[PDB]
Amino acid sequence: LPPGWEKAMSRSSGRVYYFNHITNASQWERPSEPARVRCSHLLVKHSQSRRPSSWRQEKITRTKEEALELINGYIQKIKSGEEDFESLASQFSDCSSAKARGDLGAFSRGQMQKPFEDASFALRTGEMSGPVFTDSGIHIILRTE
Ligand SMILES: COc1ccccc1-c1ccc(C(=O)O)o1
Repeated sequence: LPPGWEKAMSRSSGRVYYFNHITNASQWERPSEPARVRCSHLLVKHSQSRRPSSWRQEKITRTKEEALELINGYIQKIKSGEEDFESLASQFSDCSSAKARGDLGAFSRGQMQKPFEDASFALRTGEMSGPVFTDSGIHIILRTE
């Protein structure tokens, strides 16, 4: 299995699934290192965020647990097809890259907080992460290239 992926048992179904410990992705199908990748993201900040402020809200007061909740709702809607990533990111991301549908352009290793970098480099093109925690808050990452 590609970097970070492991077999687990579903504790509802007892069906086998795969989870990734670097990106926090999880899925039923069996899964499948570039100099540069391109990613978008949807950030949800909380009161223990490095900077508890964003373009959406001068004072961010939601708890880390409430942030994780919002993130999990957005992941549910994205995975169900009910909203797309770009649209939730534009409305809801606490990063001002919300204005570009969450797009950050291409970067290589060396540039981002590590947990974000590692998640982005472990994603496959097209692939979306689970909740990824950094000092800025809780990220959903989409690898676009
Ligand atoms: C693309 O943005 C990030 C990637 C990794 C770690 C943090 C960030 C980020 C974007 C905006 C902010 C912040 O307001 O702290 O933090």
